[PDB]
Amino acid sequence: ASLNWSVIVPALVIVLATVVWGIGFKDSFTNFASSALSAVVDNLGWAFILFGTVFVFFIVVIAASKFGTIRLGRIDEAPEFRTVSWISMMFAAGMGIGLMFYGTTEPLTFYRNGVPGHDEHNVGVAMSTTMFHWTLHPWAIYAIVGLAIAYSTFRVGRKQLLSSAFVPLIGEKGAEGWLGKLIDILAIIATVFGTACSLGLGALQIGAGLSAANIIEDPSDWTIVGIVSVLTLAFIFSAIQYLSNANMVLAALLAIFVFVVGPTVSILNLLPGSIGNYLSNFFQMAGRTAMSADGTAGEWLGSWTIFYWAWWISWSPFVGMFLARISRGRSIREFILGVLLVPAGVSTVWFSIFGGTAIVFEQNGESIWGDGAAEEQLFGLLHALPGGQIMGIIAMILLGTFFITSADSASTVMGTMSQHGQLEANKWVTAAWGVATAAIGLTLLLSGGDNALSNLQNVTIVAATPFLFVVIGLMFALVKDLSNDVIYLEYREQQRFNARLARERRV
Amino acid sequence: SLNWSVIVPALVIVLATVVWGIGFKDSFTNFASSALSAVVDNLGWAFILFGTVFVFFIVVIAASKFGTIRLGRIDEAPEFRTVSWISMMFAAGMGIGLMFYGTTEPLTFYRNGVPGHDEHNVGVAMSTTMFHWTLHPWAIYAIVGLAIAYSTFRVGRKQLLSSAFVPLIGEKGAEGWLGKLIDILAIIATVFGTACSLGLGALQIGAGLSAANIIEDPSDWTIVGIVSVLTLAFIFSAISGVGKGIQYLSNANMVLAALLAIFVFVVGPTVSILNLLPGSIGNYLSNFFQMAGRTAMSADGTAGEWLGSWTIFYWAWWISWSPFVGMFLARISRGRSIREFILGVLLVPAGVSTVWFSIFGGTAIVFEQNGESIWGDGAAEEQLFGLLHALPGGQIMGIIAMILLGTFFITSADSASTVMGTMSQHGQLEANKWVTAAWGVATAAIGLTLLLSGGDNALSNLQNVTIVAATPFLFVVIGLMFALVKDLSNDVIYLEYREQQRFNARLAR
Amino acid sequence: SLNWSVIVPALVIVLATVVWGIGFKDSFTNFASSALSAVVDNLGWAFILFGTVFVFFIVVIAASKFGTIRLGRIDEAPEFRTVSWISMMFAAGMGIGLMFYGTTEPLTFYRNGVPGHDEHNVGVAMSTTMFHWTLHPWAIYAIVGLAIAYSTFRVGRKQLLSSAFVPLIGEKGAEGWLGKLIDILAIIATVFGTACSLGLGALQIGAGLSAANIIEDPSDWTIVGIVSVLTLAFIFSAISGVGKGIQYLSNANMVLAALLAIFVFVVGPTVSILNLLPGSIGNYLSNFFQMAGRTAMSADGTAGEWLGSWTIFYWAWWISWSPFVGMFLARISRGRSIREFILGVLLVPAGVSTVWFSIFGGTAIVFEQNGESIWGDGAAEEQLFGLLHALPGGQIMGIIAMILLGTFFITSADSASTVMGTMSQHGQLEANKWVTAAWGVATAAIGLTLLLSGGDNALSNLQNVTIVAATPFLFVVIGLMFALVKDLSNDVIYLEYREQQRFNARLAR
Ligand SMILES: CCCCCCCCCCCCCCCCCC(=O)OC[C@H](COP(=O)([O-])OCC(O)COP(=O)([O-])OC[C@@H](COC(=O)CCCCCCCCCCCCCCCCC)OC(=O)CCCCCCCCCCCCCCCCC)OC(=O)CCCCCCCCCCCCCCCCC
Ligand SMILES: CCCCCCCCCCCCCCCCCC(=O)O[C@@H](COC(=O)CCCCCCCCCCCCCCC)COP(=O)(O)OC[C@H](O)CO
Ligand SMILES: CCCCCCCCCCCCO[C@@H]1O[C@H](CO)[C@@H](O[C@H]2O[C@H](CO)[C@@H](O)[C@H](O)[C@H]2O)[C@H](O)[C@H]1O
Ligand SMILES: CCCCCCCCCCCCO[C@@H]1O[C@H](CO)[C@@H](O)[C@H](O)[C@H]1O
Ligand SMILES: CCCCCCCCCCCCO[C@@H]1O[C@H](CO)[C@@H](O)[C@H](O)[C@H]1O
Ligand code: NA
Ligand code: NA
Ligand code: NA
Repeated sequence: ASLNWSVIVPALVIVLATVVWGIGFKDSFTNFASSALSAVVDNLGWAFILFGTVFVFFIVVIAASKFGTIRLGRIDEAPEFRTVSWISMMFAAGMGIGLMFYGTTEPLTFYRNGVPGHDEHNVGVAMSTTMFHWTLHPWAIYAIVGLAIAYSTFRVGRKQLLSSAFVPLIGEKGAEGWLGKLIDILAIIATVFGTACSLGLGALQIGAGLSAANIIEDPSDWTIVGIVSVLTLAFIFSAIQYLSNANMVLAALLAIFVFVVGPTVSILNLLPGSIGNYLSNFFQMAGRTAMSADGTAGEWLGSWTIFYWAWWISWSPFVGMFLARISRGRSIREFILGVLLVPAGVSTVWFSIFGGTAIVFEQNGESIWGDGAAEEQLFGLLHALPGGQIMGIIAMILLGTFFITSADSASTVMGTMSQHGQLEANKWVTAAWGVATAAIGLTLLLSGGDNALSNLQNVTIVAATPFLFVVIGLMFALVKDLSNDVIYLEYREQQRFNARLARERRV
Repeated sequence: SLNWSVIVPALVIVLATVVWGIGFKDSFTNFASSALSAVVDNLGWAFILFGTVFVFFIVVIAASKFGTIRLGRIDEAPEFRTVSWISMMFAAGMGIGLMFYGTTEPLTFYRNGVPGHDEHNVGVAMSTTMFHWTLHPWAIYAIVGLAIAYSTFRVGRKQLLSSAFVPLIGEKGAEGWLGKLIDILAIIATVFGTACSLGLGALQIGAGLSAANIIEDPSDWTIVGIVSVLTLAFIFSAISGVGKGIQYLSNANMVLAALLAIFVFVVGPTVSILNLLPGSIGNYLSNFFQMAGRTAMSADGTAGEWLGSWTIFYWAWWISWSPFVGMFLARISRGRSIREFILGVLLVPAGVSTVWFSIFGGTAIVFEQNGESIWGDGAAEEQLFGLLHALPGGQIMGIIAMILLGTFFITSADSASTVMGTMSQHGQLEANKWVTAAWGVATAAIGLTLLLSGGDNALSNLQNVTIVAATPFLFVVIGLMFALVKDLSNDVIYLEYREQQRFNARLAR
Repeated sequence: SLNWSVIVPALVIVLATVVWGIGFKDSFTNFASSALSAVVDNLGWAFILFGTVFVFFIVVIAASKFGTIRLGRIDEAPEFRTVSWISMMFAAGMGIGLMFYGTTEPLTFYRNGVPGHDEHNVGVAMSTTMFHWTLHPWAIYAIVGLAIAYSTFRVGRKQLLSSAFVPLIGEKGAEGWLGKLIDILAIIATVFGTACSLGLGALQIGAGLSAANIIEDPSDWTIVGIVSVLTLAFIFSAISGVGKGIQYLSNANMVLAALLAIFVFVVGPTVSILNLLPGSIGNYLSNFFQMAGRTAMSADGTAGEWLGSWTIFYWAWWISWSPFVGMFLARISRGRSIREFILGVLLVPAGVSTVWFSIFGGTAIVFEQNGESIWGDGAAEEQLFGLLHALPGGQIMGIIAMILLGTFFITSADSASTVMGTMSQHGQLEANKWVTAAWGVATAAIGLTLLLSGGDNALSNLQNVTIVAATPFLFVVIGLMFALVKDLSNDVIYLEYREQQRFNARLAR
C-alpha cells in the first residue's frame, strides 16, 4: 500500500508556485487575480447563488424526511460527547475572524450605502442582509459536508476521507482512482487558501488595533511576520476543548460589555426586528443575481455575497471533517439542527449588539466610519465607549484565539487527509501545512498592500470555485448513500421485484 | 376550602387600585401614563419577540411527535361535540373586541396609515388587522390552555396555573411562595383584563344608546346602570344554575354574530367584501414576518407611540385574558389530541376573525372610498352604529348589536369569574357562589374606576392599566412554554424508551 | 353502449355555439364581451381564492398520512417507467402555451409592468410568469387526477368524473341528474378549452408562415387548411390506439422542445439566462402570496382589466383543461403513492416551465435592454419567430418551431378526444372510433368559429369564451376537493380504527 504522496506533491508545488508568483510578480499577480475574479464572478455567480440556497433547502428536506431518524453509527448507539461540549466545539471550530472583522463594518456599511434593490438608511435591510450572510447558508454548507463524512465513516465504516463519501457515485476503484486523489487535492487547496484568507484578515485587524492602542505608530509588515512567528511557535508547542471554552467565555465577556454599556434598549429592539426582516427578505436576497437593479449588482455581489459563499466553501472540508469527528452517535435531525441553529443564534446576537451600536451612533450624529478603514471600525466603536482601552486587549486576545482554535483544526484535518484518513498523522507534515498556510497568507497580504482586502477576496473566490462542484456532487452522493440503507434495502428490493408490472403492461 | 392566602393579596391590590382611581383621578392618571411609557420603552421588545415565538412554538408542538398525545388517558374519547366545543371556545375567548374594533381598526389604518407604509393602502390595512386578530393571540391561548390541560388530565395534577410549573419548581415550589405568586398574578391579570373589556363594552353601549335616541345624555349614571345590568347578568348566569346558561349563551352569541355579519354582507358591497377576502389573506401571509419584526426602531425609530396604542396594547390585553381563557379551554378539551386542540384553537377563530374584519372593515373602507365616510368625530365607539345607520334597515340592527355586545361580555366574563373561583379554591371545579360574586363585583368595580378616571379620554387609561397589569404575566407564559416542553418530553411512553439511553450512556464510556 | 343522454346536451351546446359564431359575428362578440365582464366582476374572487386553496390543499394531502396510500391494489407497483410516465404527464398536460407565451408574457411584463409594481423590473416579470405557469395550474391537474385515480383504482368505481362524487351524492345521485350534469360540464369544458389551444396554435403557425415568407399574405383559407391538417392528425392518431403512437409522439415532443430550448440557450445570452434562473425562483417564492392576493380591487382598483387578460384567463384555461388531463393522469398513474403522484405532477412540470420561461423570456428581456427589441408591431403570435430570426441560424428553427407546435397540439388533442370518448361510453377505456372522430371535429369547428369571429383581434374572443365556458367547472373542482377528502378519510385501512374512536365518543360519560 503506497503512501498518499500523490495528494501531497501537487498541493505543495501549486502553493509554492503561488508564493513565488505573488512575491516576484506582484503587479502581474494582482492583474491575474483581478482577471480571474472577473471571469469567475461573471461565469459562476449564478452557480454560487443558486446552490447557496439549494444547500439550505436540501438540509431542511433531509432532516424533515425519513432519513432524519437515522443515527450516525450502529442502531440505538449512544454518543460520546456532552451536548454543551458538542456545540461549544461546533461554533469555535467553524468560526475565525469573520465575526470580529465584519461585526461592525458590515451592518454599518449597509446602513450607510444601502444594497441593490433598496434605498440607503434602512436598518431592517442592513440587519437582514447581515443575518443572511452569516446565519443559515454558511452553516448549511458545513452541515452538508459534515453529515456526508459522518455517514460515510461511522454507519458504513469507510475511511475518514472526502473521496470516501463519493463511493456510491464513482465506486471504490473511483475512490482510489485519479478522481479521489483530485478531490483530496482540491480539498487541501481550498483549506489552505481559506485559512490563509482568515489569517491575513486577522493579522490586518490586529495590526490596526495595535496602531489604535498607541503601542505602534504605523503597522509594519515586520509586525505581521512577528505575529505569525509567535503563532507558529505557539501551535508547535501545543502539538481543543479548553481553548474552545476560553473563546466562548471571552466572546461572551466582550459582547456583554458592549451590550450593557451601549444602547441596551436599542439592541434589544433590533433583535426581533433583525430576525423578522431576515425571514421577510430571505428569498428576495437569495434570488439576487447580477441581473438585479437593471444589471448593476455584479460588483456588489462579487465584493460581499460571492466572496462569503466562496469563503465558507473554502473552510467546508476541514470544518466538515471536524464536525463528523465530534458527532458520533447523534441522530441526523440533531446534527443538522444543532449545527444550523445554535451558531445562527450566536451570530444573530453578535451582529445585533455590534451592528446596532454602530447604527445607533451613526443615527445620533457620532460617527465611527472615519476614513472608512474596515479594520479600525471595531476599535473606533470601543474607544467611543468607556473602558474601550482595556477591552481592546480582550479583543486582541479573542482574535488570536479565534484563529488558533481553527488553525489547530485546519492543520490536524490536513494531516488526516494525507494519511488515508488516519486519526493521527505525521507531525512534520502538520508543521509543513501550518507553515504553508502562514506563507500563503503573508504573500497575499504583502502583494496586495493597499488592496490587500480585495486581493484576499479575489484569491479565495478563485481557489474555492472548484470545491463548489465537489460540494454539489456530494449532495447526490449523500442522497444515494442514505437511500441505500439496510433499513429500507429489503423494501426497495420488494418494489423492484414488483417491477414486472411494466413487462405485464407491455404484454 | 378557599385559600385565604391568594385571595387577600388580590383583593388588597384591587381595593388599593379602586381607592387610588376614585380618590385621586389625576395622580392615578399620571402614574398610569408614566408606567405605560416606562413599560413600553423597556419591554416592547419582549412583547414583540415573544408574540412571534409563541406562534412558532405552538406550530412546532403541533407538527412534532407530541401532537398525538391525547389530553386524557390513551384510550380516551372527547366529551363534547366538535361544533359545540368550537362554539364555546370562540365564545369564551372573544369578548367585545370584534364589535369595538371591527370597523375602527381597518378604517383607521386606511385613513391614517401604518409605520413604514403609505396611507390609503387597503392591503396593508387588512393585513395588519388580521395580524392583530388572527394567529398571535390564539397562539397565546393555545399555549396556556395546552399547558393546563396536560397538567390536569394526562398527569392528573391540580387544576391551577402553579401546578403546570411542577416540572421546573417541583411540588414544594408549587405550594411555596412561587405558587402563590403565580396564582396571584393570574388572578390580577384576569381581573384587569376583564375590567378593560367591561369598560370598552360600557362605552360602546352608551354610544349606541345615544345613536338610537333611547337616552339623550350619556351621563355617568347611565354608565353605572349599564355596568350594573352587565354584572347582574353574568352573576345570575353562574349562580341560579337554572340550566346550561353557558352553552345556550354561546349558541346565542354565534347566532346573533352570524345574523349581523350576514346583514352587513348582503346589504353592503358584497362583491368588494369578497374581493377583500383573498386580498386580505394574501397580504397577511406576505407581510406576516415584516409586521412581526416591527418595533420601536422601525420607521427610523418613530413607531413607539403607534405600537403602544395598537400592537403592545393588544399583546398585553390577550396575555391578560390568557389565564381564564386557557383554564376554560382546558376544561372543555378532555380527550382531544394535542394537535386537534392546537389546530381547532388556532384556525377556527382566525378564520372567523378574518371573515368578520373582511365584512366590516371592507364596508367601512368602501364607504370611505366612495365618499360616504362614517368617521364623524373619530369616536371609536360611534363607528359601528354610524356604519349600521348608513345601510337600509340598519335602524333596527342597533338593538341587535347591543344585545350582541352584551352577550359577548356576559359569556366571557362568566367564564372568567368561574375560573377565578376555581383558582381561589385550590382548583375546585365547582367554585363557591360567594367567591364568584365577589370576583364579579371586583371586576365591575375596577372597570368603573378605570372608565371614570380621565373621563376626557377614558380609553388611554384602560390601555395603560392593562399593559401595566399584564407585564408580569408575559414571563409566566414564557415559563409555561418551558414547563410544557419538559412535561411533554417526560411522558411515560417516551420515558419507557428514553430511559435506556441514559442508562447505557455511562456504560458506553 | 353509447350514453346518448350526456352526448345530446353537449352536442346542442356545441352546434348552437358554432351557428351563433358563424352566422352572427357581431351578436356573438357582444355576448362574449358582456359575459366576460359579468363573470370577471362577480367571480374573480372565486377564481383567485380557490387558485391558492388548491395549492395548499394538494400540498397538505401529499404531506398528511394519506400520502402513503397507493393508487392501486394494496402492495401494487407502478406500471409505467418513471421517465416515460413523467414525459406523458407533461406532453399531455400542456400544448401550445409555452410556444405562445414563452416570449410574449415576460417581455410584456418587463415593458408595461404589472399592477402594484413599476415597469422595467426583471424580477417582477419573471416572478409573475412563473406564478402563472408553475404551481397553481399543475395543482388543479393534481387534484382532479388524484380524485379520479382514487375513485377508479382504489375503489374499483367507474372511470368517470361523476363517480368521484359518489361520496357526496351516492350511487343513485351518480346516475341521477347531477351525474349527467357533471359529465356534460366536463365534456363542454374539455371542448371549449381544447378549441382555445387549437385557435392559438393555428394563429401562431399562420404568423410563422408569414414570417418565413412562404405565403405572400395570410388568409382565412390558410387558417382553415392548418386547422384541417391539425384535425386529420389527432383523428388519424387516435384511430389506431395499438401502435403506441402516443408514447412515441410524447417522446418526440420532449425531444424537439429540448432541441429548441438548447439552441436558444447556446446561441442567446447564456450567462444572462443562467443569472435569471435563480433570480426567477427567488422572486417567485418572495412574491408568491403577494400575487396570490392580487384581485380586482388592488392598485387603486384598476387591476380588473389586467387580471381578466392574464390571471383569470389562465385560471379558466387550466380549469377547462382539467377534466381530460386529470382523467389521463389517472390513467397512467396506477400503483403509485399519493405523495409520489402529487410531487411528480407538481414539481417536474413546474421545473420544466421555469427553465423554458427563463431561456425565452430572458433572451427577449436582454434584447429589449440592449435595444434589439423584438416587439415589432406587438402581435403576440410572431414574437417567437422574430426572436429566432434575431439569432444566427434561426431559419431552420422556424420550421422546428412549427413542427413543435404541431406535435404539441396533437399529443394533447389525442388524449382529449379519447377521454371524451370514455366519458360518452360510460367510462369504457376503448371508445368507439366514430365518437372520437366526432369530438375532434367538434373541437376543430369551435376553434374555427372562435378564430373567424372578431377577426381584427381574434384573441380576446378566445379568452372571453374560455372564461365563460370554464366558469361552471370551477365549482366542480371545488366540490371535488370535499369529495376527495371524504373518500380518503373513509378508507379501508382507517375505517377499522376510527370506528373505535367514534363509538368511544358517544359513551363519553
Ligand atoms: C388566517 C391565517 C391563515 C393561514 C395560516 C397559516 C399559518 C400556519 C397555520 C397553522 C398550521 C399548522 C400546521 C402544523 C402541522 C399540523 C399537521 C401535522 O401534525 O402534521 C405535520 C407533519 C407531520 O407529519 P405527519 O404525522 O405525516 O402529518 C400528518 C399527521 O399524520 C396528521 O394527519 P391528519 O390526517 O390528522 O391531517 C391533519 C391535517 C391538518 O392540516 C391543516 O389543516 C393545516 C393547514 C395548514 C396550511 C395553512 C392553513 C390552512 C387551514 C385549513 C382550515 C381552514 C379554516 C379557516 C382558517 C383560514 C381562514 C382564512 O394535515 C396535516 O397534518 C397538515 C400537514 C402540513 C403540511 C404543510 C402545510 C403548508 C402548506 C403550504 C402550501 C403553500 C406552498 C407554497 C409556499 C410558498 C412560500 C413562499 O409535518 C410536516 O410536514 C410539517 C408540519 C408543519 C407545516 C407548517 C409549517 C409552517 C409553514 C412555514 C412558515 C414559514 C416559515 C418556514 C420556516 C421556519 C422559519 C421561518
Ligand atoms: C435562531 C433564531 C434566529 C434565526 C436564525 C436562523 C434560523 C431561522 C429559523 C428559526 C425558526 C426555527 C423554528 C423551529 C425549528 C424546529 C425546531 C425543532 O426541533 O422542532 C421540531 C421540528 O418540527 C417541525 O416540524 C418544524 C416545524 C416548523 C414550522 C415553521 C415555523 C412556524 C412558522 C409560523 C408562521 C407561519 C406563517 C408564515 C407564512 C409566511 C423538532 O421535532 P422532531 O422532528 O425532533 O420530532 C420527531 C418527530 O419524528 C417529527 O415528526
Ligand atoms: C391567497 C388566499 C390564500 C387562502 C388559503 C386557504 C388555505 C386552505 C387550505 C385547506 C387545506 C385543508 O386540507 C386538509 O387536508 C387534510 C389531509 O389530511 C384533511 O385532514 C382531515 O382528515 C380527516 C377528516 O377529514 C381527519 O382524520 C383529520 O384529522 C383531518 O385533519 C382536511 O380535511 C383538509 O381540510
Ligand atoms: C415571504 C414569505 C415567507 C418566507 C419564509 C422564509 C423562511 C426562510 C428560512 C427558513 C428557515 C428554516 O429553518 C429550519 O426549519 C426546519 C423546519 O421547517 C427545521 O427542521 C430546521 O432545524 C430549521 O433550521
Ligand atoms: C420576530 C421574531 C421571531 C423569532 C422566532 C424564533 C422561533 C423559535 C422557535 C422555538 C420552537 C421550539 O419548539 C420546541 O423545541 C423543543 C427543543 O428543540 C422541542 O423539543 C419541542 O418539540 C418543540 O416544540
Ligand atoms: Na475558531
Ligand atoms: Na365572549
Ligand atoms: Na400536449
